[PDB]
Amino acid sequence: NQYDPSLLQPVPRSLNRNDLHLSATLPFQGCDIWTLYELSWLNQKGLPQVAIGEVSIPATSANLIESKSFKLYLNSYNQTRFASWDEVQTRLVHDLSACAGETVTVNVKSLNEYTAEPIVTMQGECIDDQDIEIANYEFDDALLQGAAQGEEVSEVLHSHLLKSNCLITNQPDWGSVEIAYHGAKMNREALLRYLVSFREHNEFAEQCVERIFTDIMRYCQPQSLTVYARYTRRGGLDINPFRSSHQSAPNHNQRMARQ
Amino acid sequence: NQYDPSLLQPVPRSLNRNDLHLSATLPFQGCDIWTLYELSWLNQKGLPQVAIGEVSIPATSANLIESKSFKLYLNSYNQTRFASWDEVQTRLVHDLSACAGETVTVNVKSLNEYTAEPIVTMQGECIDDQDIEIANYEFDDALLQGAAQGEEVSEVLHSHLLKSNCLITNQPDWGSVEIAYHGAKMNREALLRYLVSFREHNEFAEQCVERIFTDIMRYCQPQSLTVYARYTRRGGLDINPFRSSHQSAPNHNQRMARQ
Ligand SMILES: NCc1c[nH]c2nc(N)[nH]c(=O)c12
Ligand SMILES: NCc1c[nH]c2nc(N)[nH]c(=O)c12
Ligand SMILES: [Mg+2]
Repeated sequence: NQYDPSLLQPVPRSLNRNDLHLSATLPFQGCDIWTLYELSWLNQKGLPQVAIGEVSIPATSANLIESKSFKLYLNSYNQTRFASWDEVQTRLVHDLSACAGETVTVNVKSLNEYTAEPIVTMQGECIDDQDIEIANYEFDDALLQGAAQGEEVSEVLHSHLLKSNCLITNQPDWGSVEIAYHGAKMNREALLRYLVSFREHNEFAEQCVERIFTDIMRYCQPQSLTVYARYTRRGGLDINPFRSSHQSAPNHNQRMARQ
Repeated sequence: NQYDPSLLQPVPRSLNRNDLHLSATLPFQGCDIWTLYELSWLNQKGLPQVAIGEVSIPATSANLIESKSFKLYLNSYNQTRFASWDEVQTRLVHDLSACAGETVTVNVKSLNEYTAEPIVTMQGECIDDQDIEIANYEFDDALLQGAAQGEEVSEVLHSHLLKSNCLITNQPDWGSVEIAYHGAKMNREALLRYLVSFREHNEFAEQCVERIFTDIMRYCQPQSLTVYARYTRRGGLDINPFRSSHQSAPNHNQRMARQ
């Protein structure tokens, strides 16, 4: 099958935001950063081209794009001849923006642009090295009750232990998550227990990040908050949702060890 | 949801090797290097652990391991408590060795072992920048007929345009491939056309590398030859087959841009 934009499947963001009981105006801003590791098409003479794509979809877009549909759409490029890389980038912007309902940004980069680029970790302190027992992996937002009793602080925490189950497919999704806030100091055991409680929970990556943001806001009430997760790819695409009370986007899209 | 070695499914190497008209005495040595990006289990107190696994399966093993079955086997670790990282490595060596039919090597690495490690490209000259026209996409080993008529050389060539199809999932596989040899200098156009002709060919990653090796050996007759391909992951697992006249293992196992 060749180029087929009808393969793209929008999902309205409002569907799941409903269960978060979000007020008239969003309590966050941000974007979903996608990495497209398997971009490939043919040039006009039929010779294959390969590239990596970077896409930023605004959190305010009416729709997110369902990932399997995004994969199938990209595969439709594989046997299609295009006269230039410019055309490919242009079509991606057009088709993904039409699906999402808002202008998305797309970078199409040749593979040489990645030579010597680093694997990165996240900022601040890892909270994973704790001596606690966990036996109940059922989702429980109430694990955050009274979690922020401490002195007013600014800190950045991260964990590599985020896992949830894919809403449509049950297959596990693996991620790291970075939480930066200014407010009463958060209890790290409670936070890790809460994050681990996603382990047998069904939702999309974007929706998990919004749930973490909204739960921390309601239970811990920081003055400012950013939640950023980076998930490992499925079908050649990864999703990196960023949500913040005050920030727009992360500084870069550098990959982590499992990505 | 517990640890289950019965999920592993072997596939005999003999199926495709018989199709290549090879004897039990191989014309190559080497190994299949796998990267397990999503290795995760529970510690003795039920707290999730995450790691990256690096596995080497000897090319002399009776069997390769089917990738989906390998993924499902690894998933069975996700909700299983293990006493230590050493127990995990031991179980992996035991089960994977049993399935392959020969001792496999396993390294279980913490994610911090990858921090600030650079993405690499392949060695030598990239052959992809050619202004040629491709008229069909049918596999054709005869594209190598008379491809080695240059002076005696030792050189390393590579391409990022290797693609084949995975029949059992109906999904493309994407690879880069590095070819190092001592023999009559190879025609770059013939080599590139040959590799491009895999684009709609069904075979496993390991099998494609053996086909490339044996085709180059019979059509180009180098005195010595090494073929190393690095494929993008599927299901959290990537395969990197290495086959060589004289070398037992590749010089590195570092990830490339699309991996
Ligand atoms: N997690 C499973 C999943 C399936 N399709 C998806 N599409 C998007 N955008 N995000 C997701 O997390 C998923
Ligand atoms: N390429 C498709 C595929 C499916 N399962 C596989 N298992 C192995 N070991 N190699 C492969 O290439 C595949
Ligand atoms: Mg290293």
